[PDB]
Amino acid sequence: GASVHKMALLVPFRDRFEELLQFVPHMTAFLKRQGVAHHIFVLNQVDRFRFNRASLINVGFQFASDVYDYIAMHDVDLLPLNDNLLYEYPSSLGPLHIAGPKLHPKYHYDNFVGGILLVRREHFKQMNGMSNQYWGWGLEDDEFFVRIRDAGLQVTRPQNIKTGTNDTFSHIHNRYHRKRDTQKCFNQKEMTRKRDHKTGLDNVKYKILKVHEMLIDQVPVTILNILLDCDVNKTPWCDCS
Ligand SMILES: O=c1ccn([C@@H]2O[C@H](COP(=O)(O)OP(=O)(O)O)[C@@H](O)[C@H]2O)c(=O)[nH]1
Ligand SMILES: [Mn+2]
Repeated sequence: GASVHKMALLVPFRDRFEELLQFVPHMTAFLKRQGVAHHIFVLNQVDRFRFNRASLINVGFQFASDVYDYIAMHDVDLLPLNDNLLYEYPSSLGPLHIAGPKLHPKYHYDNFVGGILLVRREHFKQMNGMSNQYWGWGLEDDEFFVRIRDAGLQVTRPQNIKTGTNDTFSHIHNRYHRKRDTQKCFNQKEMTRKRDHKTGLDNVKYKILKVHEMLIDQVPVTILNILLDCDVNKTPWCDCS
């Protein structure tokens, strides 16, 4: 009756249904080939504020059952094309970053931890998850990198991968079709550039309005409809309208 690690695949989501239909069969087959037990949670942001990838991931982490002993923060549009990218339980060193800057098609800087990042449950809890202050594109992953170093942890990446930035992942994301929300308002630039010791997993404010059970060509996926709250006295750049 051997125990096996189980991965909660946490997919930040808003208006990406076409991407989702490609994601689910691709990831299900890819993970089955390497024997990784897992479940996909689509973290569907249904408030009207700007997209907040990091807070959705905090909510996903809270919701997912304790049976999942590690999470994969996973963009819905970024699909691994190399079976040697192992989505395995991370070591004691810290998070396992699958979409490394030598492998990612777009981002190539040393401490990039975006795209696909696998974290043990206990490490994520020790770090108080991710900051809640990042509304709109950018920076939430870089702040989480500092959280990793501040916890005395390190990032590990796949070794001896022979593919490179052109052929390790498919990133089907056209910048005019899916526009990156890079607006700034109020003092967003100056506030989001600073390390956030005040927010995270323990104080993300939200309601899950509905949980949907979906099957896509027989593959079960959970949809969380997440209503994020924004405190405009703290982060008014949740809405630049
Ligand atoms: O309006 C949005 C913005 C982003 N995302 C999710 O957030 C991920 C990261 O965003 P993006 O693709 O814009 O980042 P980049 O391609 O710059 O890494 C996407 O793949 C989606 O999973 C989404 O679902 N809706
Ligand atoms: Mn993308």
